Amino acid sequence: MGTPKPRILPWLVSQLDLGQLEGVAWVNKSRTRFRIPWKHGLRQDAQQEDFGIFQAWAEATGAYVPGRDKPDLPTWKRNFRSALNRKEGLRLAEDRSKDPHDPHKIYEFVNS
Amino acid sequence: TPKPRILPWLVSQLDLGQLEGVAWVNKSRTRFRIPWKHGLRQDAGIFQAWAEATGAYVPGRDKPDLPTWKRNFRSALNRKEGLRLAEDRSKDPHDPHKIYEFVN
Amino acid sequence: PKPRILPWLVSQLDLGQLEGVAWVNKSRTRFRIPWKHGLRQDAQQEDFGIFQAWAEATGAYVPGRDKPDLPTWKRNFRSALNRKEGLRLAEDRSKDPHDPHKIYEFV
Amino acid sequence: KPRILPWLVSQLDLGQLEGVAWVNKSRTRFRIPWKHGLRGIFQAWAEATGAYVPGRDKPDLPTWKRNFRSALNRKEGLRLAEDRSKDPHDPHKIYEFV
DNA sequence: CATAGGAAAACTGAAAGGGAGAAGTGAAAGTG
DNA sequence: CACTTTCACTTCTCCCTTTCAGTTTTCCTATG
Repeated sequence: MGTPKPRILPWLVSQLDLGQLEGVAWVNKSRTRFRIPWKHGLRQDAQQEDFGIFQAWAEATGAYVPGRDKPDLPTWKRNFRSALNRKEGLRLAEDRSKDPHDPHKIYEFVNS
Repeated sequence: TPKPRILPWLVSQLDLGQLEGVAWVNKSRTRFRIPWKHGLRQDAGIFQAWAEATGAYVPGRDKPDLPTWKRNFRSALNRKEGLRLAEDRSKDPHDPHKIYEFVN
Repeated sequence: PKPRILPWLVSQLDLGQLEGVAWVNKSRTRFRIPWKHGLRQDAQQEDFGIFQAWAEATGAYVPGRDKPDLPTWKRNFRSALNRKEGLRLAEDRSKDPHDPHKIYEFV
Repeated sequence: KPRILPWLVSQLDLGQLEGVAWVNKSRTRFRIPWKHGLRGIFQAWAEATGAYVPGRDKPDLPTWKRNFRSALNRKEGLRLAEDRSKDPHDPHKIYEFV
């Protein structure tokens, strides 16, 4: 099925409802707020799949093909943040990215 | 009954005021505005009504086609001596419209 | 009706009235266009020279009727060249610190 | 929002920051005092950008020094010409516009 | 212990930059 | 006539990405 580029919010809601990425989850019964893992790239404990969502999105649009392009976790993170930053209907609700243990951010759908 | 002519039909729809944003724009009623929102806009007239008046569109029978309604309306108006396009505000993000004037 | 952008361009290159808008070969088929990034702290009106000249040619921009919108000028100049048979972008140096420009060729 | 280098030439030409000076004639070389403060042009910068508002914020002179050294670090056409931050007497560093 | 200092590189918001491609246009052929 | 469609273009909206110009974090060693 000749897919059009998915749009970031519809796509991401998928990822939330389906729960297949570790630490990317709805955080409440009403499915209104959600968490995103958000570890800093200079951290020594950091890997690839630390930040799956950023990579996942770079791949959902065709921007990064594993093995064709050089991996660039900084660029993925910044594209994702950037895309969501433009979205009426969405806000950054809680920045816990400097946490030494479960660094993440919480976002919240806001009804128009 | 026969086909309406665009100019008297147009005048009649401006008079009746049943179409939102379609209105005389001065006191002497020789200038007027037509809503002119660009079709690629999510939030997306008289264009349709003229398609309905002329038999070019029947709801049910036809697939809607705002682009062709707008194009036909515009080209029909371009031809008319005695009517000029006075102002193009079709890009404005709040009330995209154009302003015509009956002249002679 | 709107001018076509490619004949207007040759005309503009020949007149040679815009800084860094030039033929860069003898046969006049290769030309350069300045392309500095708007966000650069040394940017102004004539950093968008052919872009404005083009918005004025098509009547989009009337200095005094309209407010400058250089991203839109640049947007529409680039869009008008965007997939044009007969022109290709030979070289993107819009990123150069020194003289950001792009090189285009007639094909 | 002020740009660091135009801003810095403007602090140097104005000469009203203790120990921050043109050290040259062609005005292309300059000093900035660099004491290991462990018991100001760095705060000047932090206030100029809104990073620090005295009263709203906890004073943080190491961060201010950090942000200021890191900004200058990124500018092409500025060079650290002499590091005398480890001189016992007048701890300072010398930069040079190139 | 404690904090301050460094360079390198990751990070950030705001705004410019980009591309795809549907829809926009006037002039003039076409339609009955 | 009296519009409607075709042709040969340009440009606009959607919907993100990337640059700009610093700013922070990391992971350390030095200093107090």
